[PDB]
Amino acid sequence: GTMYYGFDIGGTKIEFGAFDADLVRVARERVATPTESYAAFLDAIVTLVNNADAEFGVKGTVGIGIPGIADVETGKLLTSNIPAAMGHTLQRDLEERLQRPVKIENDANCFALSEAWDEDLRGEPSVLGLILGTGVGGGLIFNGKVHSGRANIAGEIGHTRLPYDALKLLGMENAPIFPCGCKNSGCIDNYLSGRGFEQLYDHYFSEKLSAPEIIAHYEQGERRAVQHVERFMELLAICLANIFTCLDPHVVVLGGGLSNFELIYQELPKRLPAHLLHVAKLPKIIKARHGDAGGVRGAAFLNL
Amino acid sequence: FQGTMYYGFDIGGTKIEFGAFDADLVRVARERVATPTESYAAFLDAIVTLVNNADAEFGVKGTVGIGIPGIADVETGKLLTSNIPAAMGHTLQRDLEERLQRPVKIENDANCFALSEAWDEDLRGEPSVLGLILGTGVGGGLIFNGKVHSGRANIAGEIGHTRLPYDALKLLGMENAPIFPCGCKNSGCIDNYLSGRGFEQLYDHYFSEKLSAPEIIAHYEQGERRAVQHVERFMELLAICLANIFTCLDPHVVVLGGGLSNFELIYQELPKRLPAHLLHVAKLPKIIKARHGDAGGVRGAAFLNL
Ligand SMILES: Nc1ncnc2c1ncn2[C@@H]1O[C@H](COP(=O)(O)OP(=O)(O)O)[C@@H](O)[C@H]1O
Ligand SMILES: Nc1ncnc2c1ncn2[C@@H]1O[C@H](COP(=O)(O)OP(=O)(O)O)[C@@H](O)[C@H]1O
Ligand SMILES: CC(=O)N[C@@H]1[C@@H](O)[C@H](O)[C@@H](CO)O[C@@H]1O
Ligand SMILES: CC(=O)N[C@@H]1[C@@H](O)[C@H](O)[C@@H](CO)O[C@@H]1O
Ligand SMILES: [K+]
Ligand SMILES: [K+]
Ligand SMILES: [Zn+2]
Ligand SMILES: [Zn+2]
Ligand SMILES: [Zn+2]
Repeated sequence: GTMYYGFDIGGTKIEFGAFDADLVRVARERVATPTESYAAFLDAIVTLVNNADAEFGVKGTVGIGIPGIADVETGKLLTSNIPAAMGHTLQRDLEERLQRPVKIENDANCFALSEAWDEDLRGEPSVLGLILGTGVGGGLIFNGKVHSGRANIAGEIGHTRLPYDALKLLGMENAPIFPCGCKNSGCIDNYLSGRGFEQLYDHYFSEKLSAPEIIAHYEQGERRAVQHVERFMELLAICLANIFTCLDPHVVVLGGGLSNFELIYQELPKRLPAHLLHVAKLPKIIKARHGDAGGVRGAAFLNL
Repeated sequence: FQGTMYYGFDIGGTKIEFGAFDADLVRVARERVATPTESYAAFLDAIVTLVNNADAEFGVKGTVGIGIPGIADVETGKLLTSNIPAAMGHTLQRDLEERLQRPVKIENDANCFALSEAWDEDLRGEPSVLGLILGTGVGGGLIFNGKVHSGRANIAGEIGHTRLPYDALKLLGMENAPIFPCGCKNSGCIDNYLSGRGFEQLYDHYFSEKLSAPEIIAHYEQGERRAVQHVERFMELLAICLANIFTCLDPHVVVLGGGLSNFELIYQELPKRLPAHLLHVAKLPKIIKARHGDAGGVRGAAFLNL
């Protein structure tokens, strides 16, 4: 008999949801992520909670999915695509402002948790939730339970470096080596995300187009976009084949902005086998069943 | 009467190790034979003989669990085992079930190792354990909340067949880096770099002499120039590659097994070198040498049948 709030915080947008005691979604809000000012970042979150509390006449529970890691010892955030939040004790800061406990979990973990709880995936021995947004994130579920890892880093596939076969595709010593918000270089976060898709286009063609614009040019059969999409589909297959040789997930669920690129679901099953072991069988690869809400739902229900 | 007996096999490229464990799980037999490398019939014979002999010795029909490098196809049961040429492409489980007239369980070697190591009372309650074999190849066994994740197609933990990451290539000279062919038929898999065999191949690549890992390590201990250069390069390469793996898996405990796990310097150097390549907020896992020595494979295989 509560109200449960969830936040799904990404590099560019914050999604907010409120769910009643029967878990029905009764609020839905979206705001831009403040990426520069930490004060503005906190304000955005606090406003949404306060507004919802005023609307429903309650003090809602607060679960937040963050695009990054709260240090397991200090609580300070590493959010590679949110400069504003870097180094701050988000949980503590919010508990102060909102005068109640706050649970923080990684965004991809929340997404994976929600998607794995779907009746269709109940009973699957493993599920990998993959977010391809401003960054690349993974949530690892084994027998229905999240593996969050020794230091809340499990599933941080975005901060693994391009594998040799991917570098080969991109031209080896001539490959674009993109800087990462984690301060490393060549992290796949900057290649397979919708942002990375854009950066790869710009690197090869010297024009700053959005992912939806490139995809639209692709749909028209425009030469540069067709070349870009071929390169990207192969890069995606190579990188995910490496990850699947380590993790071998039963089901892979894709979320984030770039998960709306329908071609991915056609091309991945065709391109993965060449890069997997000979006896590998493909995982079930599906688009998010909860649309754009799995992160919010996962976050909200941390307080269940 | 003897009671229930559990047999385990650790099948390697050169030798087959057998163990029989009684109902109290005490090891009461230990046998080692050459791995038949050509004839599959000879391979099966070696295994069947050990089971039959042990059965005759103890007056029982023991359960049979087998650890082997490579993968039994999840659909066909055919083995993908590049390092066991005799068994490649064969339905080992079915063939043995016919010969031995009882069920046979087949598991990956690194999975067996991880299962045995994680069952230790001190690890049994850890939220995750990664068993890593550094031997002729590089293999991983992934345990989450005390249960092995064997994966969609029995491939979970095949970290040896992931390709060198960019930061590792950079260390090795990028377009001038040695790109070793792999038994899986890919190129640049870490199986051929971080294993004891890989350690040797890297030495040979840079120095053109085919020394064994123990020879190189002994030269290193004497401060010989080439070995010192090799070991520095290798320690950094190992840290880079494992940092990539740990950023994906973030294991609570990592247990090292296989021949190269005997190189003690690894346990000193990894904690020093990993942080630079991990995320800023990463905390190191507990990194330990195998608590069961060279026996975790046999024990893990035997106890598949517990
Ligand atoms: N329908 C779409 N098709 C393809 N790419 C999209 C689509 N919507 C958003 N994107 C891209 O996804 C990225 C943004 O990721 P998203 O998950 O929306 O949020 P966040 O920035 O919070 O991670 C951008 O590259 C954006 O252009
Ligand atoms: N004590 C040791 N110190 C260092 N390396 C070792 C040691 N013993 C074996 N090795 C190396 O480990 C590799 C052998 O792998 P091992 O685990 O013995 O068998 P398998 O071939 O079944 O994996 C070889 O490179 C060997 O030289
Ligand atoms: C260290 C870091 O910032 N990682 C985040 C990751 O947690 C998140 O899941 C992903 C997608 O939003 O983007 C980033 O890679
Ligand atoms: C595909 C293949 O042969 N992989 C094996 C792996 O199963 C084993 O665990 C590892 C260590 O023995 O060596 C190889 O990497
Ligand atoms: K994660
Ligand atoms: K394995
Ligand atoms: Zn990074
Ligand atoms: Zn390989
Ligand atoms: Zn010598």
